[PDB]
Amino acid sequence: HMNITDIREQFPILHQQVNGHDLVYLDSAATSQKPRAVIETLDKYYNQYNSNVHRGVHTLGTRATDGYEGAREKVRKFINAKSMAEIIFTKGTTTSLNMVALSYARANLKPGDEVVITYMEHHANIIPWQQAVKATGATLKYIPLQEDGTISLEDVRETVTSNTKIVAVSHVSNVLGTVNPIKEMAKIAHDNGAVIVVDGAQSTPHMKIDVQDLDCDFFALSSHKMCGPTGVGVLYGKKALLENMEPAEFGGEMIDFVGLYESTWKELPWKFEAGTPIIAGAIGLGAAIDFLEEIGLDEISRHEHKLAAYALERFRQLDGVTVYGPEERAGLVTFNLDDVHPHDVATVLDAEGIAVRAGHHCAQPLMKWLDVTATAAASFYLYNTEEEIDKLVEALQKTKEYFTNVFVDLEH
Amino acid sequence: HMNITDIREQFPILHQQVNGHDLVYLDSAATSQKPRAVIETLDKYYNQYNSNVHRGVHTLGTRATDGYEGAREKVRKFINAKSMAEIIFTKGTTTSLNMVALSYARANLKPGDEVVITYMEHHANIIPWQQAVKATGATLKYIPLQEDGTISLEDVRETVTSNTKIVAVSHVSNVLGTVNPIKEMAKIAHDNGAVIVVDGAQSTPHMKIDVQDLDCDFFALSSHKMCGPTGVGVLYGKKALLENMEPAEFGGEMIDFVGLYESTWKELPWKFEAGTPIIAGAIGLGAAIDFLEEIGLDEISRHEHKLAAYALERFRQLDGVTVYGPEERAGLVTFNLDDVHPHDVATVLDAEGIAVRAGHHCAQPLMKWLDVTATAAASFYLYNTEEEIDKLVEALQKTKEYFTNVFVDLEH
Ligand SMILES: Cc1ncc(COP(=O)(O)O)c(CN)c1O
Ligand SMILES: Cc1ncc(COP(=O)(O)O)c(CN)c1O
Repeated sequence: HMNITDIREQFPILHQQVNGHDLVYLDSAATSQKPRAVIETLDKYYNQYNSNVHRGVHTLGTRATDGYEGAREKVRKFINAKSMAEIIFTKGTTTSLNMVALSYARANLKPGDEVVITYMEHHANIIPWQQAVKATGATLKYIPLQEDGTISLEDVRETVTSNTKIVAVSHVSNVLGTVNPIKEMAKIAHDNGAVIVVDGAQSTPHMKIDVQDLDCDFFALSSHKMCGPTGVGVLYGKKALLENMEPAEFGGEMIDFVGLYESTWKELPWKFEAGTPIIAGAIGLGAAIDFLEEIGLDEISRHEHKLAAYALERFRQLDGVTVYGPEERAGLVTFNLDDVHPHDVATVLDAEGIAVRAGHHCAQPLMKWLDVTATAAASFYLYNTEEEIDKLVEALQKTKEYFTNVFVDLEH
Repeated sequence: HMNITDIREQFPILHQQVNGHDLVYLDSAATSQKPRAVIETLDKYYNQYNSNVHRGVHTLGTRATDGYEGAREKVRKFINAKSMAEIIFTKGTTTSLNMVALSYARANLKPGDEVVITYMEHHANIIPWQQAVKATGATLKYIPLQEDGTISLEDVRETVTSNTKIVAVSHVSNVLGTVNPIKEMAKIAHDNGAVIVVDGAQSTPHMKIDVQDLDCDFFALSSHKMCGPTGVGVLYGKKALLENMEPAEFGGEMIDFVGLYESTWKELPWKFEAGTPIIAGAIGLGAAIDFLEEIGLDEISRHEHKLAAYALERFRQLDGVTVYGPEERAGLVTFNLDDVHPHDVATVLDAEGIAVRAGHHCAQPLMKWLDVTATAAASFYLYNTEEEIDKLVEALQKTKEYFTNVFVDLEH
């Protein structure tokens, strides 16, 4: 029940040519495009009510504050948190995950404790844990993957022990398209006395998030992936855990009393927001949320399911293409052409107007698991169409034809 | 030689009324306004070439990358650094100062080492040092102020000893208007074997920065104070120091190899930029720099000197007003009306259209030093005029008249 033509009309950037062809943007997992509602929200902020926030002593100051804290409430309702105290604005999912690793992990890990992650994790959800286990002499472990790149709950029960303090796992893999059984993993973590930390950078833009239903302890997302400004994200954490964490960063705005040598902190959420905050970006993230909610996340999810089933079908009609990951998936396809390096694939597609990704996708352990150096990836969003998937598979067909010809021509 | 009318024409936000009066924005030390060149830079980015950066595999990706790294070069030239490797984009001065406290201070401080700051420092340049000395068992010391809120170099030579590892000091105080003798303090620090860390949040918008001439080891600034987007700042550090610091944050983008348990880092500057970066914000900061450079920082500085000398004169014509700090100053005046709380002052000014600040200005140790709870502050920028300073002092006169009347009327 969504109109794709009307949705595409709201995204100015879509209406242009690259190299003579109509742009075909299939790289939303790398970053999403913004509708006018979001860009005009930033314009209006800078044109009319920019001022510093949380003073409320002059009119613009009050309007800026109302917009910024108003956006916090919009985030709270968007992921179904209980309280704005549980919503911290950060620079992005990466920073959010680093805050947990710093303030939670490095304060609660002793030799013998385990942090458990998975082989499919983006680097954002790997490196902070490597550093934290190293600083504390704890142990890092990995939940194995099944043959189709999904996670077995039995493997989770086996990897997670009563020494596990943290489970950290992706909601949705940007590479495999896997949707992980987050809710069941939260119960397992909790049964062993662990917290679960969810990397929700790739789920939040594309499907309904309910932190009450997932019962996740921490949940991280990035504005830039969900039609919102760059430079902003959210750390959600259960209020009782956030209350016992020390700040990751220190400065003005996040203090209550400052003496010469000692300071006390503001209450949540401001405790974790040091310094002048990301005012225009958070307000534009609020606009992005109003925009996605007015279309409906279920509708968005339904659209992407239809794009992904269509793409999987049309890829299986191509000879000499491998697709990675399961059948039931988020709106993306990572793949390789036999004998064409994915970098060349992406380069040739760009000559056809088509924007994809090639490389390790910040998942180098997953690439080794897949037994490859690199792959190509197309990812979908609410502005993409089946016609665009046709152009993609038609271009892959011609790419295959072209590279096979060059080779035969170079058989001189 | 700058035209203020033509400069004001470029700032849409200035042209409105608040409470029936023309807006008089005198709160640029809290945050600056943006010209069209900056707002349209963000529009054009989101309307035409938003994409993820540092892949350069498709056309928009390449344009986004060229804009983002192009902005890095603009920052480098703007502060006269030697290399883009010395320019890290961060969330703001606060984050920048926290990075030094985390990666430099907490790795190089042992019991017996001193970190030396001053009583005039913003919280951003206090709390990170409090935490770092506490984590390492080092010692925090404070350079005293003279009676006019300036720093004596003799006091610096006395506070800084051969156990001092870090001197951290404001370039320009947001409260006193003091311009600190940064260059001479760098020599003293260096003679004792210390590094100097400069908080340049309040200097960078308003006067020419030359990190070669200052010989500062680290220098921090915020976009939002200098006509640029919120949410972005810079950490400059001498390349040889940055090369020996570990990252403050870990994740994708800032790695080279990721194994299961160990990782290696990118070269500078990317080593310190974890995760998708502040793409649109950094590009708009580049626009802000082109805009300020086209007016000329010396011209901006000259204008503010004339506003500040005018304001100091016209304040001294008011009865029962105290102004804090020295005669030679940056473009701002912090003050109190005898017997009117600064909060009431700022509230009454807003009813006249006039936007100032009241409170501790994130300098609680300085407020105790001044022997007050709070003050009011007006701050100037390149769009402000002497007519606006007249309205301010006329309004302070009427505020004084009004509060004195209420009191006499309440002498019933
Ligand atoms: C002197 C000074 N130092 C530090 C800061 C903190 O900068 P930010 O809030 O942009 O991180 C400010 C901000 N008004 C400042 O004026
Ligand atoms: C699954 C996943 N996790 C983490 C990240 C890192 O997010 P950011 O770069 O926005 O910090 C991404 C970003 N593409 C992602 O897709």
